[PDB]
Amino acid sequence: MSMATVFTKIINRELPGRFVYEDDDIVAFLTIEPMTQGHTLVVPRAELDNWQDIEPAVFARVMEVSQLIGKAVCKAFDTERSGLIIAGLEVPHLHVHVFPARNLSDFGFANVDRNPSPESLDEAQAKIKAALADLQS
Amino acid sequence: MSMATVFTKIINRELPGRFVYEDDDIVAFLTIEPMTQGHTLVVPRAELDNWQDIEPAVFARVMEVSQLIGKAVCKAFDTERSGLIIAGLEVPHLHVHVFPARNLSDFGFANVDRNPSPESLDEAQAKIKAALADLQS
Repeated sequence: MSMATVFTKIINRELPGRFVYEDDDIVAFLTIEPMTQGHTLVVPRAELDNWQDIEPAVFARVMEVSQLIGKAVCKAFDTERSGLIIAGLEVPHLHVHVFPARNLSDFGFANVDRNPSPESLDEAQAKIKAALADLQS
Repeated sequence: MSMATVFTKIINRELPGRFVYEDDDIVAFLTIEPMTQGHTLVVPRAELDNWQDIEPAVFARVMEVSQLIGKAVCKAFDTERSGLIIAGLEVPHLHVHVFPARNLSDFGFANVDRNPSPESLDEAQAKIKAALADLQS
């Protein structure tokens, strides 16, 4: 089960995922390898890749939803700042990493939690959904 | 000298900087602590911070220039992918990190080039500016 395989099964709902947001064009769900608790992936529903080469308006939409998720994770986990990363070296489907940021070491793929507890993910999901409801009202 | 002080000196041309792009609203220049050669900072001229709170249209403009820079560093350094990071924990002025990316270990702050050679900066500036000329034609 490579990361790309699990990722595609989540977006296709063949494997369970912890979603926090969905649009006609964009979904967002918790990663199972979080850099910090609340680490969310913002994902176009269509298969896209190579962020810098994507149509500007399409990328703008993804980054705008990413802003909403960034506000939500800051509110949910009481942080002043949210980190944002685009890498794409593990999964060739565009996805924006958005997470509460506290330490410079939070930005780094080597330090991810490869085995987050189920309650920690449940709580991240519930807190982000609660913050989004506040922000979208 | 703090990273914030050095950043403000570079943007105000009080330290020599390797600028690669400017328009009426945004500049881009090589960081002097690069994660990889060609690591560029995309920066609004206005005093803005906290990417997730920026007016959506203003952020979209920063993101569009970030895409242009991402195209340019991939071409200039012959890498398939560009990394993109927004952190903000060291400098409280919005700036987007855009850099050619070959390995997950490139991402983050554990191993930056803290005194890069002038030759490496000059060559990166040259190659990025040459790539930009074709891209925006």
